[PDB]
Amino acid sequence: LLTCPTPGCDGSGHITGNYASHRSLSGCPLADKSLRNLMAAHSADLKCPTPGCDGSGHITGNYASHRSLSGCPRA
DNA sequence: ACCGAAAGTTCAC
DNA sequence: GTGAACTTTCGGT
Ligand SMILES: [Zn+2]
Ligand SMILES: [Zn+2]
Repeated sequence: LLTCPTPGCDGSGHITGNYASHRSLSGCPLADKSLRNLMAAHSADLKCPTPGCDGSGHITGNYASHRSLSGCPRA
């Protein structure tokens, strides 16, 4: 939806469940094949590339979604 | 060879 | 100025 163009999907999770970041032809967990639980060791960046930033909150604080040149309220 | 995930980037409000 | 959204490339299976 906000992340990927898929209305049913929300952008969180993945087809394989080995990640979280997805907004294109990556892995929309619609049907899936059942794989989540506690499956650790998954390299995904859900948030912005900024190490100091965590992705929460914006520079103006009027929004929350930021993962590029939008609004990191920190380093 | 095919499928999935991620980077960097770009358009609209 | 800020937020929000797309295409393409690389890596893994
Ligand atoms: Zn999706
Ligand atoms: Zn950040």
